[PDB]
Amino acid sequence: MRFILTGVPGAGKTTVCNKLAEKMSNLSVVNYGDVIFEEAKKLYPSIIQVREDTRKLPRADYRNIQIEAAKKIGLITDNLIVDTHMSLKTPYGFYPGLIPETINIIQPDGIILLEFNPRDVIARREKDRLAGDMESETDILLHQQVNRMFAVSYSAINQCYVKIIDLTWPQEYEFQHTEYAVNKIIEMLNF
Amino acid sequence: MRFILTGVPGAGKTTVCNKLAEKMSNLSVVNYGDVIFEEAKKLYPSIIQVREDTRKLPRADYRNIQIEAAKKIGLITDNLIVDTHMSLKTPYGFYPGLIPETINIIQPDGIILLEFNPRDVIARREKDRLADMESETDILLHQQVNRMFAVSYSAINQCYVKIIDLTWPQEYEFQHTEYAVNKIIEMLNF
Amino acid sequence: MRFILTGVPGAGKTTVCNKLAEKMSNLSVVNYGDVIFEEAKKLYPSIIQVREDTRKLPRADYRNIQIEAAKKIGLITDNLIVDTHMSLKTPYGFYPGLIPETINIIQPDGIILLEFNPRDVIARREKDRLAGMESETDILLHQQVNRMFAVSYSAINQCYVKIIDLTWPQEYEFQHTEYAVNKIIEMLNF
Ligand SMILES: [Cl-]
Ligand SMILES: [Cl-]
Repeated sequence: MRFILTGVPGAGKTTVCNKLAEKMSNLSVVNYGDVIFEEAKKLYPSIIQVREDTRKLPRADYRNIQIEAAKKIGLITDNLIVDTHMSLKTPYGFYPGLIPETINIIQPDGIILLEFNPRDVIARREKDRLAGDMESETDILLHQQVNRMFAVSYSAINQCYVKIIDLTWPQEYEFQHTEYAVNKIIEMLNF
Repeated sequence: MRFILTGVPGAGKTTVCNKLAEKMSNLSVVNYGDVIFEEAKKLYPSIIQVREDTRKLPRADYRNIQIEAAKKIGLITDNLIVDTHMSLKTPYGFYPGLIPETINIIQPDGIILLEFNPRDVIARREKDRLADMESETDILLHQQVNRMFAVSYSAINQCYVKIIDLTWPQEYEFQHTEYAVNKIIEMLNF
Repeated sequence: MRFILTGVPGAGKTTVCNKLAEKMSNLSVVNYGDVIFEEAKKLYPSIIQVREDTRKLPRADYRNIQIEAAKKIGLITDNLIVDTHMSLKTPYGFYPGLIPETINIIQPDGIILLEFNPRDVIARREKDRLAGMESETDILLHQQVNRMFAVSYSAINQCYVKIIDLTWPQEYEFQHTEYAVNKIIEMLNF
């Protein structure tokens, strides 16, 4: 099965993706931004050295590279988990990480939204910052509801599932959010 | 005029449909799930005996059946009211009840959402059971999701979105149903 | 750059536009409705005299005029700010202000939503009425729907969505308008 996994940045989605790769066999865990970076270096070796360079390209070339990455993802395997972002916040507002072509190509069975509590997100982002912009509770609640609207739109267009995993409850022990999300996702795949 | 009527399950949408079919003339009402069941028995008698059997079909066959059902619905009359669901909850998440083909075929003038209070929905669902047990948060989510789905379908197909508020407390039983029927009629005979 | 500016009616969206047109160089601010009205009197003088007369035209004629106006707007300038409405309320429900052709023609970089507090909007509308009546909940709904419409357009046409918050209390009159103008300018000169 194929699921696009998303959440607000730095909340622990990458932790879940890396931890999913160990526990599931014949499951592909892949980060969309990374494939975009690789194909951008391949097609524009001259310009692209750091992964921030994808910002600078012309939007037509960047969209072409997004399509190429969607193709590379499209044939990988049977079980896929695509780690990307419904939307990223910029000075000009929110911008979608996916283009319609990406979904048409990957043909995902579903979209998964990891919804955390804003306090946990702030504390986790500061924890990771200390280990190596500071948004407010309201900024993050917004970001999450907007991710929700984006996924529902993508579902209405491509007829795929919308699965909202709740991780807003208080942690009884550190890393319980990650474990619960991993277990729900696994439970979901092997149904 | 043509309106797709939706709400969360077991909330009283079917009652409103029955009462509209009674009070309204020159308007024919239909249940999408029932037509899907009929065409599934028609095209696949081997498998389809109960209306839950549609689950077992390959998704390609089920989509073909939805297409055929939409064709008959679109032809059925001039004024329509189609009882369907914006989205249904499954172990894999929410899934839209409509596919784009259904809307392109029926070309509804609008979509109508009956939005209830979760407490009313819980009490009504248990009342009907006596004649899964979701929580207030589950139901608020489901309805907000119905909202997003309807607005998306509107942006794509350039159609109306009418949200009927029934979250206020009932002064007498069956006032929600009455108010909804009256608003829908008022809207139709404009 | 091209931004479609939206908000609920009579909340001060037009004031933000007028003050921006005053403050920004090489910036043209234009109202979609006004171009629609002008081309409607030009092309259909018989029916169109007051700007409400746009109501009476056939929806085909109204759409053709919308296309002609969107053509004119995209043609009209370099730096643009288009004053419109994500959605308008009608007896049949909410209906979107933009058509797909409008966006394809204008190719806006983004959408901007001025989101107010319902009390501020109501009080501002009564202020404007007295100078020459929805409920708080009606307006919260209208705005959540505006939001959903903008997000849908965003997914379909890959444009920005900027939500400017004006629901805090005004410490002095015209602070909402001033803050919005400043945020938008800061955004433009990035
Ligand atoms: Cl019902
Ligand atoms: Cl205004």
